[PDB]
Amino acid sequence: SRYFIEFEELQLLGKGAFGAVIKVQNKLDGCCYAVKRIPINPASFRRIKGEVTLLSRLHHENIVRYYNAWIENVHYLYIQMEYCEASTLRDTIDQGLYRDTVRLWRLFREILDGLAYIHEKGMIHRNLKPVNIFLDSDDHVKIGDFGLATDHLAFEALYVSPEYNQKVDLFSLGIIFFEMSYHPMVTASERIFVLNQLRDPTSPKFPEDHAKQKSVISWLLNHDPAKRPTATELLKSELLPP
Ligand SMILES: Nc1ncc(C#Cc2c(F)ccc(NS(=O)(=O)c3cc(Cl)cc(CO)c3Cl)c2F)cn1
Repeated sequence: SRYFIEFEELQLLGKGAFGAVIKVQNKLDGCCYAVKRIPINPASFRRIKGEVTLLSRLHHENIVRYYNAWIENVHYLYIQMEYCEASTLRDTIDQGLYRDTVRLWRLFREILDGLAYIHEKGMIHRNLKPVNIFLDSDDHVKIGDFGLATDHLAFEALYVSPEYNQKVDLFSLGIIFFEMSYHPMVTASERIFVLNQLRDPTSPKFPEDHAKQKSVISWLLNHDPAKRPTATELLKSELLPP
């Protein structure tokens, strides 16, 4: 009702393991929003209501803007967010991010910004990857899609680390940063093999074809989490623009 009464749908934006995200217009503002709708078994889910509570409270220029969350009668939970016009980092990676080194670095920064904020509120994303990082109409990172059935209090295989510790997201960032700083990997066999190589237990292994990027991703991907830098610690490293 509230969904259908007050919104019109425009485009399936994505489909999750749980339920979908629909780009919609609001009747009254006329504003486009993204809306996760999840089918829900009231009493089980208590996790979810938890992560809703937990995620509502996040405010950052590098998080997707929250708007509202409600339920409609037995079934569904809706979550209304900012609709980022430039889609995902994935799209941006696949259309030649490695080319623009200036842009590459800036975005990487914004992500770190986000992770720091998340980390200092005592929180972890865990489901971090380029499909889960969006881009506003001003081409700024908006991190999102935390995972509502996933605990985010600091107490799909390629982005996960070999291990609750903030170090997990910074591993993922190395995988991500690599892809940002690399040519689009046309083949699936390519994507998969190349990244399996970044995840070499003793030491990462890279393509044959960008020198500052190496040292960073090496730091980030360190198999021992204690030799990976904090979002701020790495924001402090001299290995950085602007
Ligand atoms: N282009 C484009 N594509 C997809 C989206 C999106 C989207 C979306 C969505 F529709 C619901 C939820 C989350 N993310 S969440 O992690 O579940 C979360 C939950 C709460 Cl309650 C609060 C916050 C931060 O306050 C977060 Cl991040 C979305 F990312 C936006 N643009």
